[PDB]
Amino acid sequence: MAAETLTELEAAIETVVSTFFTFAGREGRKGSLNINEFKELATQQLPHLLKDVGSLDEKMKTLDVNQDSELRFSEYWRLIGELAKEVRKEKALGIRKK
Amino acid sequence: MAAETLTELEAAIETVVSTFFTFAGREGRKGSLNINEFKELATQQLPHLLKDVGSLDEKMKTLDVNQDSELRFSEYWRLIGELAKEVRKEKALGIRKK
Repeated sequence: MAAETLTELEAAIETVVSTFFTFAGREGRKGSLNINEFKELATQQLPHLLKDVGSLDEKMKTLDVNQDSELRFSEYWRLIGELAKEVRKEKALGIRKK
Repeated sequence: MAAETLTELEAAIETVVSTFFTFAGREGRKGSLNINEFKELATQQLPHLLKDVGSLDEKMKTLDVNQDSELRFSEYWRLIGELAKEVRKEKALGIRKK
């Protein structure tokens, strides 16, 4: 089949949204999340296993990029490239069969 | 900060992977998941709330597209556009503040 609406994966959206995206709280209104606690990302995610390497500058620019990395209003499309942040490197590392 | 390695969202990868992606088992080897139970997607996800409309043909072609929608070996990048399948429509619907 095709990926029309929210597939079973939406249930997963609850984790990703209830985890880091909860930092939305930083911004008063109940619109979106910004890049305040996001700063807790590259920093804390810096030393991973198969780390990517949160380049300082990248960590700076990306703010504007994934500004609304989380959303309460319409910027949920931001999560689009978010949930992938995990899958990206996980594409290769996924090869548990080495 | 920037989305270098696996951010807190990776924890969410567990749901999406442990939910629908568990259909991988369809394929003997422990490499990847295909499009057998995926056929349970558009079909079941068909009648959603803000449904997208799993077009029959689309549901057919998408197979090849999201073939390894799930992965045990390297096709995890497939999940890249997967976890988003939820976020996509959820971008607008996200607007609980209407």
